[PDB]
Amino acid sequence: PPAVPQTFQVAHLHAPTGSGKSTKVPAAYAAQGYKVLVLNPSVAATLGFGVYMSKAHGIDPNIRTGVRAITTGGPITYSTYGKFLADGGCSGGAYDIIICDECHSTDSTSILGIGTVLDQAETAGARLVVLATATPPGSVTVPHPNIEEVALSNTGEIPFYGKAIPIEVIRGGRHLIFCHSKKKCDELAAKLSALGLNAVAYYRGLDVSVIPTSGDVVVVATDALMTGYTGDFDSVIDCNTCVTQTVDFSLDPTFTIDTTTVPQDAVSRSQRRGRTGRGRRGIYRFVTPGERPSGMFDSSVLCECYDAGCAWYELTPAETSVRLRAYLNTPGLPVCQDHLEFWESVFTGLTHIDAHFLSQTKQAGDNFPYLVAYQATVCARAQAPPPSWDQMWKSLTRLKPTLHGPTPLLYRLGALQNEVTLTHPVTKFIMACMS
Amino acid sequence: PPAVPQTFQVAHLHAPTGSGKSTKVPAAYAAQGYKVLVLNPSVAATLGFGVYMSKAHGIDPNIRTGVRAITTGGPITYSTYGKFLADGGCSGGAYDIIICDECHSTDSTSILGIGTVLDQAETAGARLVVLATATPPGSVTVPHPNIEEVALSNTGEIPFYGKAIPIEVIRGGRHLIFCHSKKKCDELAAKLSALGLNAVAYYRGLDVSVIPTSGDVVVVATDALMTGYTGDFDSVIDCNTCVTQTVDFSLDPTFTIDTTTVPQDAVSRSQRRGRTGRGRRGIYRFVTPGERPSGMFDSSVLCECYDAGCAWYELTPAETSVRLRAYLNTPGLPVCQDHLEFWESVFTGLTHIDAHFLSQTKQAGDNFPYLVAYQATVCARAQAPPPSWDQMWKSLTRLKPTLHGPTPLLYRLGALQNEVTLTHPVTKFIMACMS
Repeated sequence: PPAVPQTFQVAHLHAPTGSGKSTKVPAAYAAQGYKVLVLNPSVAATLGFGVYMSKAHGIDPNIRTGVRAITTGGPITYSTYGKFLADGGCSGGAYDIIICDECHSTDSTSILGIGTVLDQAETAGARLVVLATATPPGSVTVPHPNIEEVALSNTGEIPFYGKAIPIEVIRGGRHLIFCHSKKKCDELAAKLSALGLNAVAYYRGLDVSVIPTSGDVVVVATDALMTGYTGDFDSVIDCNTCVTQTVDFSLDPTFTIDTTTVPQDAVSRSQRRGRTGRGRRGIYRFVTPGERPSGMFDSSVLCECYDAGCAWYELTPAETSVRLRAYLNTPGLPVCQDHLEFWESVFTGLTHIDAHFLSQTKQAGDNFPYLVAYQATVCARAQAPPPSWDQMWKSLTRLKPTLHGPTPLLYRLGALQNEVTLTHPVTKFIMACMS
Repeated sequence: PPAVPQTFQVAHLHAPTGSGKSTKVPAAYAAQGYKVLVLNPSVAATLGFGVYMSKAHGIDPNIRTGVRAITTGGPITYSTYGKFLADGGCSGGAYDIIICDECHSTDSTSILGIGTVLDQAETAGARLVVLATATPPGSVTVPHPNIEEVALSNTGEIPFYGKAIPIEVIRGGRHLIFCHSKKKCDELAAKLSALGLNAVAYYRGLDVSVIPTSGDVVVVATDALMTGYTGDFDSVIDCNTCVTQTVDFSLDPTFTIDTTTVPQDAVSRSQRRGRTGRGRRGIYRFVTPGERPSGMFDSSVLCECYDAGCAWYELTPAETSVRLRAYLNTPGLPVCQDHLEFWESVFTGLTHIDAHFLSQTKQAGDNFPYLVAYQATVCARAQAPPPSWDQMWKSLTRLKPTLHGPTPLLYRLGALQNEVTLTHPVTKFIMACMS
């Protein structure tokens, strides 16, 4: 375990999940006289750390999540990145060590949360910052000893993502097919069922009950099937793609943030293939050979950080920018395009949001409550209608009649159905930010 | 992979389960021109090998189990040890290589099946015999990176096998306690439930449904909980014992074969502890520190081999003895006391069994159909009653009224309730065999 410098250092730590990096390492530091803060992306994990420490080691840590903060007075504190951020980052002289667990995490809260530690830790009196992860950036899918990988060809009856699955390969036994969209699943399952196979689609919503615990079955699922479920699969056929939130600078008039099918990750190909080979030999068929390493993320994620600093943490775009610059400036972490100045300038021209609309979108929990609450604000002041009436724009429901005219489009979040103008003063500010 | 000698050799092979030792190794041998026979203890595994080979490699092996034998003409044949034995062992010039998979298996059929290959393989024209296993004899439980081991003390409220479980350690979260007997489970669960915990007993019979997939729960199970079930356990408390079939030369009048609680195995302690530490850090509490290595078996298992040669395979005790002597004479396999001459002599004096009683016990599928069918034979001829009326002695049901007198005890298989004599001519033959 990295030693505490006399001044301040940023160390990396790569160890398996559950091997002690988030419990026993911190317990040893404490035994040394240090006050330790361990940050993690999930509340279940965090809560889980507190259960282990006190029953295996007799240590009752302070546990801080967005629901409650539990303080016992222990020199170790487990917190969520979001709670950490909500708590305003580093508090002078509180900790000597700060372990940023799952530092490879590409969700906005982890990124901003880590950029924050990096930026504020030394000033706060911290002598050591640990970047702990079991999935280092740039990781690739490596060969698996219990699994045979066979490339799908164009030879097969069932067509599948440009390639084809020969029927004999799935008629008989328990197989799992990974489709990128719930509709694809519905389409393939009905196609296989039609052909004579026991085929069931699965995704977010249904219950695992839908999968027979035994008997030949051909599951056609999305990543909604937790890698923990798994029911004796002789093979796994992967489409090798997934849908992700992406930003497009489409100049229509500004940028677009939507969900798009993108080539899969080393972490995705490994997790999907990982459902075979347990207890016996498995088979993995794919459409394309691995290519994308882990640890890369979309600029739209940077947009999410500014939105979150604006909507939840009381940070001006410049403050967010410094926190994020510290992250982008620390090596060994996931990477993205350097779009800081751009997103900063944008959020900067988004003045005078309606705090009632903002308070509304936050509470609903959907993505980009700021950008959503801000398009609504612009819509109301112009008695214009929202881009559409998707539940995304429901903060503007109580006034649909009041609203008429084209929509004054600032940017495109998801799909638009109403007519639109691109002359609003703010649409132009952002257009001017574009590039 | 071991190379085929010009004459004949016995090689060992230690590789993980599913790593290719039972599929890809054989596929390479075949590609070399060899005819390969792969023997395995389970029909599911065997059938499983045939599914993999043909869908991953295009090889349709001959698959032989006790239900049916499927022949395609492939140079690879997967068979069960029992079917192999039923088939009469090695057939001259059939195979060049014979892989005895799961060679560490201590069930009678595996042992006799392997002793048979060893004894007959070279004569049959086989140039190589492979002893493949992923659990080599003498194996010990090694430290686990994701699991913390904490020894139970005498301090705790809940008493447990001479030691004690402190309640705080299991009140809250998901725990699993391994009890050695279904009644122990019933007793502890009711004890914990009484104390205020969500505690459910589990064993052979009930349905896993009885375990809540979520919520604090304290499962008190026996090894009936397949290591595949596992439902997010923060800890595992192991009693460190198990019940096993053992022979006792109790001289009352002869020997006794019963189920008895014996210190656990390295394979048992590893499998039980293995239910924590998945996806996170686990805790394992035990009553005693590991001690018994894998690969040792009871002499009663040798009795089972003679019984099986007598009841199923048409082998005289001397023939069984030579097959078993080959096994006991090959190093790198599980071990037992050298009790060959003893069990041979015994089964040797068991002449003229009633083939109707024998045919009856075989069909029922219980243990020692020969020894059971032989005590019955002795009982009927003496119009005496069976040791008891446990379903064990049901071949003698259709005549309970006809039967009266003390039971003429040859040996004790399980429990006896009827009165008994020890003067029968065969009881004495066996007494004379004793030592």
